[PDB]
Amino acid sequence: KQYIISEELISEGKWVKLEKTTYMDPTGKTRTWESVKRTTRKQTADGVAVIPVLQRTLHYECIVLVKQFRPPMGGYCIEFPAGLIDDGETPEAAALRELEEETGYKGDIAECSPAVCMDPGLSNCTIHIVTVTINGDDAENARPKPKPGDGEFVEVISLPKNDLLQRLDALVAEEHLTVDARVYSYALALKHAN
Amino acid sequence: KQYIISEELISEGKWVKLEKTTYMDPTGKTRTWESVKRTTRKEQTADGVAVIPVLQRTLHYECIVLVKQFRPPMGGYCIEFPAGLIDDGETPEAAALRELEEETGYKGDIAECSPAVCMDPGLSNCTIHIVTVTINGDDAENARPKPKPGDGEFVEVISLPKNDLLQRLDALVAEEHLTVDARVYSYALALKHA
Ligand SMILES: CCNC(=O)c1c[nH]nn1
Ligand SMILES: [Cl-]
Ligand SMILES: [Mg+2]
Ligand SMILES: [Mg+2]
Ligand SMILES: [Mg+2]
Ligand SMILES: [Mg+2]
Repeated sequence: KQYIISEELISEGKWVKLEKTTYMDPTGKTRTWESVKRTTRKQTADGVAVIPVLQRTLHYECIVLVKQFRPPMGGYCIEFPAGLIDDGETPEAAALRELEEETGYKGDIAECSPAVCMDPGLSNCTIHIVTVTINGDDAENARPKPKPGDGEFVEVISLPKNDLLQRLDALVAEEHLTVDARVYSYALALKHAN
Repeated sequence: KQYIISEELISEGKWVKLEKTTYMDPTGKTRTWESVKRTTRKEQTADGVAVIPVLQRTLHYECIVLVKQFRPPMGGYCIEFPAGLIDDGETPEAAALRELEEETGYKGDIAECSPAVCMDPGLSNCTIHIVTVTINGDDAENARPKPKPGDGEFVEVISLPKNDLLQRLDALVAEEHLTVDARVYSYALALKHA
C-alpha cells in the first residue's frame, strides 16, 4: 500500500547523507520525509552489535558493555560492543572481531538476528544483534587483550546479568553517562520476564 | 578527557540537520565526526518516547503491544514499540500515554520511565525515554480500542505474547518483507535469555 517514489539527495558527507524521500501515503496522497543514510553500506546490514555473555564458574553471569565518548552525543555512552561490518565480512565474523577489538574477549556465537532497524523514523540504519558467549575460565580470556583501531578509545564495563537494569540506572545517576536504548531494552526485559 | 570543541552546521533540513563535529581525543589530538541531530528538540529531556505496553487480561498470557507502519527512511514496513516525539512542555510519561492511545487505542497506566537513552550514538544525538506501561485489558475503556492516528499516520496494532515474543517476531519476519526494530528485538532476546 505505501512505497517510495523517489529519493532526492540533500547533502552527502563522507560517512552520512541526508535525503528527501518522496512516498505514497495509504490514502493515495504523495508525501515527503527527511531521511538519513550511511554512505558505507555494501552487506546484510550496516553494523553488528554484540550481546556478550561472560560466563565464569562460581560467578554471576555478566553482560560485557563498553563505554566510549560519542561525538554526536557530546558525551560518554554505555553500549553493547559494536561496529560496522567490513566489505565481504559475515555478521558473525564482524561480531567476534568487534568483540575482540573492543574488549579483548574471544567469544563463541550463540545466535544471530536478522537485520533490525536502529531508528527507522530517522534513518535506514540496520544492524544484526549477535549473542555471543565468553568462556571466562579459558586461558585466552584470562588477561583479555583489547586492540583499539586508530582513534577508538573504549572502556570495558561488565555488569551482572541478574541485576543489569539497577546497575545501569546506578551508573547513569552516579557517572552522568547515557545508556544505549538497546542495552536498556535488554535490561528491562530481563526484569520483566516470567 | 574527551569533549566537544565545535559543531559546524553542514546542512539543515526542516526536521534533521547534519553537523561537522570537532572534538578532543584522549591523546590531546583534535578529531572530526559527522553527526546527525533533529531540529525539533527544545527543552525536552529527550527527543521522543517509546512505550513498552504490557497488555494484562484475566485468564490471558501477558502481551506486548507493537505497531507496524511504513517508514520512509527504511523504504518499507517496520514493527516497533509505539513511539513519538515529545511535544514542547510535555512530560515523557504524558507523551507515552498519549502516543500509546493515538497509535493503539489503549489507555495505559504508567509503570516506569527510563532516563534518556541514545538511539544510535555513533550517528546521532537522538534520545528517547523508554516508558513501560501496563494496559488493563479487562477495563471497558480498553475493550474495543480504536487507533486515533494524526495527519499522515497509518498504524497497525500487533499484540504478541510475552512468553513467545521472539519466535512470534521471527514468524512475522518469515511471512513477509518487514523489519523488526532493534529495541523490540533486544527486549524479545532478553525475554528468551531470562
Ligand atoms: C528526522 C526524520 N524525519 C522526520 O521526522 C520527518 C517528518 N516529516 N518529514 N521528515
Ligand atoms: Cl546466552
Ligand atoms: Mg564500536
Ligand atoms: Mg571498529
Ligand atoms: Mg509514532
Ligand atoms: Mg504518533
